[PDB]
Amino acid sequence: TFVDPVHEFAKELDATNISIDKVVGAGEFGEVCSGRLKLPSKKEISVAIKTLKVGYTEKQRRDFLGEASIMGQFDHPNIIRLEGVVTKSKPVMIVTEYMENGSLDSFLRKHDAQFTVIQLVGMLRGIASGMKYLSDMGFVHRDLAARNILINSNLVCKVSDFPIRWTSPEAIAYRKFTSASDVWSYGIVLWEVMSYGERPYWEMSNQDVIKAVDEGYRLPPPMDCPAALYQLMLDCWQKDRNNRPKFEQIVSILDKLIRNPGSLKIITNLLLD
Repeated sequence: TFVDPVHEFAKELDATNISIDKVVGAGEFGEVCSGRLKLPSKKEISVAIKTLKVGYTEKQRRDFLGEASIMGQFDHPNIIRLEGVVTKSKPVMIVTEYMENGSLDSFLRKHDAQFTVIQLVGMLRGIASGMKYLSDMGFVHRDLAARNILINSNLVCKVSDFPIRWTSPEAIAYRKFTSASDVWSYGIVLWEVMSYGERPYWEMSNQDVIKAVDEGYRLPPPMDCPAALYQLMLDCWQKDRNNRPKFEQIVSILDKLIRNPGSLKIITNLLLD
Protein backbone atom coordinates (compact mmCIF):
# COMPACT_ATOMS: atom_id res chain seq x y z
CA THR A 1 0.00 0.00 0.00
CA PHE A 2 1.00 3.54 -0.90
CA VAL A 3 1.07 6.01 2.00
CA ASP A 4 0.42 9.70 1.33
CA PRO A 5 3.48 11.60 2.68
CA VAL A 6 11.25 11.57 2.90
CA HIS A 7 14.02 9.51 4.52
CA GLU A 8 11.47 6.76 5.22
CA PHE A 9 11.42 5.98 1.49
CA ALA A 10 14.60 7.57 0.08
CA LYS A 11 18.28 6.76 0.63
CA GLU A 12 20.52 9.69 1.58
CA LEU A 13 23.33 9.53 -0.97
CA ASP A 14 26.90 10.61 -0.32
CA ALA A 15 27.61 13.36 -2.87
CA THR A 16 31.15 11.98 -3.33
CA ASN A 17 29.50 9.09 -5.21
CA ILE A 18 27.70 11.43 -7.67
CA SER A 19 29.31 12.93 -10.78
CA ILE A 20 27.62 15.15 -13.39
CA ASP A 21 28.35 14.45 -17.09
CA LYS A 22 25.82 16.54 -18.98
CA VAL A 23 23.40 19.38 -18.28
CA VAL A 24 20.02 18.76 -19.92
CA GLY A 25 18.27 22.03 -19.07
CA ALA A 26 15.86 23.75 -16.70
CA GLY A 27 13.25 21.91 -14.63
CA GLU A 28 10.33 23.10 -12.49
CA PHE A 29 12.41 23.44 -9.30
CA GLY A 30 15.93 23.84 -10.72
CA GLU A 31 18.32 22.21 -13.17
CA VAL A 32 18.17 18.77 -14.76
CA CYS A 33 21.25 16.80 -15.72
CA SER A 34 22.69 13.33 -16.03
CA GLY A 35 25.75 11.62 -14.70
CA ARG A 36 27.01 8.65 -12.78
CA LEU A 37 26.42 7.13 -9.36
CA LYS A 38 28.88 4.89 -7.55
CA LEU A 39 26.91 2.30 -5.58
CA PRO A 40 28.04 0.97 -2.18
CA SER A 41 29.23 -2.20 -3.95
CA LYS A 42 31.46 0.04 -6.16
CA LYS A 43 29.32 -0.61 -9.25
CA GLU A 44 28.87 2.53 -11.34
CA ILE A 45 25.57 3.33 -13.08
CA SER A 46 24.19 6.14 -15.17
CA VAL A 47 21.64 8.33 -13.43
CA ALA A 48 19.33 11.25 -14.01
CA ILE A 49 19.95 14.07 -11.55
CA LYS A 50 17.81 17.05 -10.70
CA THR A 51 18.69 19.89 -8.37
CA LEU A 52 16.70 22.33 -6.26
CA LYS A 53 17.36 25.94 -7.29
CA VAL A 54 19.58 28.09 -5.10
CA GLY A 55 17.45 30.34 -2.85
CA TYR A 56 14.54 27.91 -2.82
CA THR A 57 11.54 28.55 -0.56
CA GLU A 58 10.61 25.93 2.05
CA LYS A 59 7.47 25.18 0.02
CA GLN A 60 9.61 24.55 -3.08
CA ARG A 61 11.85 22.19 -1.07
CA ARG A 62 8.81 20.31 0.27
CA ASP A 63 7.21 19.96 -3.18
CA PHE A 64 10.53 18.99 -4.80
CA LEU A 65 11.38 16.29 -2.25
CA GLY A 66 7.73 15.20 -2.13
CA GLU A 67 8.39 13.52 -5.51
CA ALA A 68 11.05 11.34 -3.89
CA SER A 69 8.78 10.43 -0.96
CA ILE A 70 6.28 9.06 -3.48
CA MET A 71 8.68 7.50 -6.05
CA GLY A 72 10.66 5.75 -3.32
CA GLN A 73 7.61 3.73 -2.28
CA PHE A 74 7.66 1.87 -5.58
CA ASP A 75 10.08 -0.81 -6.72
CA HIS A 76 9.02 -2.17 -10.08
CA PRO A 77 10.74 -2.54 -13.47
CA ASN A 78 8.19 -0.25 -15.19
CA ILE A 79 8.27 2.52 -12.59
CA ILE A 80 11.20 4.94 -12.61
CA ARG A 81 13.61 3.90 -9.87
CA LEU A 82 14.67 6.34 -7.16
CA GLU A 83 18.38 5.89 -6.41
CA GLY A 84 18.21 8.42 -3.59
CA VAL A 85 18.39 12.03 -2.50
CA VAL A 86 21.02 14.49 -1.30
CA THR A 87 19.70 16.75 1.46
CA LYS A 88 22.65 17.10 3.88
CA SER A 89 24.49 19.24 1.34
CA LYS A 90 23.30 21.81 -1.16
CA PRO A 91 22.17 21.91 -3.88
CA VAL A 92 19.52 19.40 -2.82
CA MET A 93 19.25 16.54 -5.34
CA ILE A 94 16.97 13.75 -6.50
CA VAL A 95 18.79 10.92 -8.29
CA THR A 96 16.79 8.56 -10.49
CA GLU A 97 17.08 5.92 -13.16
CA TYR A 98 18.79 7.09 -16.37
CA MET A 99 16.53 6.76 -19.43
CA GLU A 100 18.54 7.30 -22.59
CA ASN A 101 15.63 7.92 -24.95
CA GLY A 102 13.78 10.43 -22.80
CA SER A 103 10.06 11.16 -22.85
CA LEU A 104 8.00 8.70 -24.88
CA ASP A 105 5.90 11.21 -26.82
CA SER A 106 8.90 13.16 -28.11
CA PHE A 107 10.79 9.92 -28.85
CA LEU A 108 7.95 8.51 -30.97
CA ARG A 109 7.53 11.81 -32.86
CA LYS A 110 11.16 11.47 -34.00
CA HIS A 111 10.44 7.94 -35.27
CA ASP A 112 7.07 8.20 -36.99
CA ALA A 113 6.03 4.82 -38.48
CA GLN A 114 9.49 3.34 -37.78
CA PHE A 115 8.67 0.65 -35.20
CA THR A 116 6.93 -2.68 -35.63
CA VAL A 117 3.50 -3.15 -34.07
CA ILE A 118 5.02 -5.74 -31.71
CA GLN A 119 7.63 -3.19 -30.55
CA LEU A 120 4.84 -0.69 -29.81
CA VAL A 121 2.81 -3.34 -27.98
CA GLY A 122 5.87 -4.15 -25.86
CA MET A 123 6.14 -0.49 -24.85
CA LEU A 124 2.43 -0.45 -23.98
CA ARG A 125 2.65 -3.67 -21.98
CA GLY A 126 5.45 -2.18 -19.85
CA ILE A 127 3.38 0.92 -19.12
CA ALA A 128 0.35 -1.22 -18.23
CA SER A 129 2.45 -3.39 -15.90
CA GLY A 130 3.79 -0.33 -14.06
CA MET A 131 0.25 0.98 -13.72
CA LYS A 132 -1.01 -2.39 -12.44
CA TYR A 133 1.55 -2.08 -9.64
CA LEU A 134 0.67 1.55 -8.87
CA SER A 135 -3.02 0.71 -8.71
CA ASP A 136 -2.26 -2.38 -6.58
CA MET A 137 -0.58 0.04 -4.18
CA GLY A 138 -3.67 2.32 -4.17
CA PHE A 139 -1.83 5.15 -5.89
CA VAL A 140 -3.83 7.11 -8.45
CA HIS A 141 -1.39 8.86 -10.75
CA ARG A 142 -3.77 11.48 -12.25
CA ASP A 143 -1.25 12.63 -14.88
CA LEU A 144 -0.68 9.46 -16.94
CA ALA A 145 0.34 10.66 -20.41
CA ALA A 146 3.03 9.71 -22.91
CA ARG A 147 5.05 12.80 -21.92
CA ASN A 148 5.23 11.32 -18.39
CA ILE A 149 6.54 7.95 -19.57
CA LEU A 150 10.30 7.60 -20.07
CA ILE A 151 11.93 5.09 -22.41
CA ASN A 152 15.39 3.55 -22.02
CA SER A 153 18.03 2.35 -24.50
CA ASN A 154 16.24 -1.02 -24.86
CA LEU A 155 12.82 0.62 -25.43
CA VAL A 156 11.55 -0.31 -21.94
CA CYS A 157 8.93 2.21 -20.86
CA LYS A 158 8.54 3.36 -17.27
CA VAL A 159 6.02 5.55 -15.47
CA SER A 160 7.45 8.86 -14.20
CA ASP A 161 6.18 12.24 -12.89
CA PHE A 162 5.26 11.64 -9.26
CA PRO A 163 -4.66 17.81 -17.79
CA ILE A 164 -8.01 17.80 -19.61
CA ARG A 165 -6.99 15.71 -22.65
CA TRP A 166 -5.83 12.78 -20.49
CA THR A 167 -8.49 13.02 -17.77
CA SER A 168 -11.63 10.89 -17.53
CA PRO A 169 -15.01 12.63 -17.86
CA GLU A 170 -15.95 11.99 -14.20
CA ALA A 171 -12.60 13.34 -12.99
CA ILE A 172 -13.18 16.51 -15.07
CA ALA A 173 -16.84 16.77 -13.95
CA TYR A 174 -16.33 16.47 -10.19
CA ARG A 175 -12.76 15.37 -9.40
CA LYS A 176 -13.66 11.67 -9.18
CA PHE A 177 -10.12 10.25 -9.45
CA THR A 178 -9.80 6.47 -9.11
CA SER A 179 -7.68 3.75 -10.69
CA ALA A 180 -10.43 3.62 -13.35
CA SER A 181 -9.70 7.25 -14.26
CA ASP A 182 -6.04 6.19 -14.66
CA VAL A 183 -7.33 3.43 -17.01
CA TRP A 184 -9.02 6.18 -19.05
CA SER A 185 -5.66 7.97 -19.20
CA TYR A 186 -4.00 4.72 -20.23
CA GLY A 187 -6.40 4.53 -23.17
CA ILE A 188 -5.21 7.99 -24.23
CA VAL A 189 -1.56 6.84 -23.87
CA LEU A 190 -2.40 3.83 -26.05
CA TRP A 191 -3.70 6.22 -28.72
CA GLU A 192 -0.60 8.42 -28.32
CA VAL A 193 1.72 5.47 -28.84
CA MET A 194 -0.13 4.06 -31.85
CA SER A 195 -0.22 7.59 -33.30
CA TYR A 196 3.55 8.09 -32.75
CA GLY A 197 3.12 10.96 -30.33
CA GLU A 198 0.29 12.94 -31.91
CA ARG A 199 -1.36 15.22 -29.36
CA PRO A 200 -4.67 13.81 -28.08
CA TYR A 201 -7.55 15.89 -29.50
CA TRP A 202 -4.93 17.98 -31.33
CA GLU A 203 -5.50 21.65 -30.33
CA MET A 204 -9.29 21.51 -29.90
CA SER A 205 -10.72 24.09 -27.49
CA ASN A 206 -10.65 22.52 -24.00
CA GLN A 207 -14.40 23.15 -23.67
CA ASP A 208 -14.94 21.17 -26.88
CA VAL A 209 -12.74 18.27 -25.69
CA ILE A 210 -14.92 18.11 -22.56
CA LYS A 211 -18.22 18.34 -24.47
CA ALA A 212 -17.34 16.03 -27.35
CA VAL A 213 -16.15 13.29 -25.00
CA ASP A 214 -19.31 13.71 -22.91
CA GLU A 215 -21.46 13.37 -26.06
CA GLY A 216 -19.80 10.00 -26.77
CA TYR A 217 -17.19 11.13 -29.28
CA ARG A 218 -13.79 9.44 -29.12
CA LEU A 219 -10.40 9.79 -30.74
CA PRO A 220 -10.36 8.04 -34.14
CA PRO A 221 -8.29 4.97 -34.91
CA PRO A 222 -4.66 5.83 -35.58
CA MET A 223 -3.43 4.98 -39.07
CA ASP A 224 -2.97 1.21 -39.54
CA CYS A 225 -4.11 0.56 -35.96
CA PRO A 226 -4.86 -3.06 -35.11
CA ALA A 227 -8.57 -3.59 -34.40
CA ALA A 228 -7.68 -5.23 -31.09
CA LEU A 229 -5.84 -2.11 -29.94
CA TYR A 230 -8.52 0.35 -31.04
CA GLN A 231 -11.12 -1.76 -29.23
CA LEU A 232 -8.90 -1.67 -26.14
CA MET A 233 -8.85 2.16 -26.38
CA LEU A 234 -12.65 2.24 -26.62
CA ASP A 235 -12.90 -0.10 -23.60
CA CYS A 236 -10.59 2.19 -21.58
CA TRP A 237 -12.83 5.08 -22.63
CA GLN A 238 -16.14 3.60 -21.44
CA LYS A 239 -18.40 6.33 -20.06
CA ASP A 240 -19.24 4.09 -17.08
CA ARG A 241 -15.98 3.78 -15.13
CA ASN A 242 -17.13 0.40 -13.76
CA ASN A 243 -17.12 -1.03 -17.32
CA ARG A 244 -13.46 -0.15 -18.01
CA PRO A 245 -10.92 -2.97 -17.75
CA LYS A 246 -8.66 -3.22 -14.72
CA PHE A 247 -4.94 -2.83 -15.28
CA GLU A 248 -4.42 -6.57 -14.72
CA GLN A 249 -6.86 -7.22 -17.57
CA ILE A 250 -5.04 -4.72 -19.82
CA VAL A 251 -1.72 -6.49 -19.15
CA SER A 252 -3.36 -9.86 -19.96
CA ILE A 253 -4.88 -8.49 -23.18
CA LEU A 254 -1.51 -7.19 -24.37
CA ASP A 255 0.29 -10.39 -23.34
CA LYS A 256 -2.15 -12.37 -25.52
CA LEU A 257 -1.45 -10.06 -28.48
CA ILE A 258 2.31 -10.56 -27.98
CA ARG A 259 1.79 -14.35 -27.82
CA ASN A 260 -0.45 -14.32 -30.92
CA PRO A 261 1.07 -11.56 -33.09
CA GLY A 262 -1.08 -12.63 -36.07
CA SER A 263 -4.04 -11.12 -34.18
CA LEU A 264 -2.50 -7.68 -34.80
CA LYS A 265 -2.86 -8.14 -38.58
CA ILE A 266 -6.60 -7.40 -38.34
CA ILE A 267 -6.67 -3.62 -38.91
CA THR A 268 -9.53 -1.32 -37.83
CA ASN A 269 -12.21 14.16 -36.72
CA LEU A 270 -13.71 12.44 -33.65
CA LEU A 271 -15.86 9.32 -34.01
CA LEU A 272 -19.18 8.90 -32.20
CA ASP A 273 -19.10 5.78 -30.01
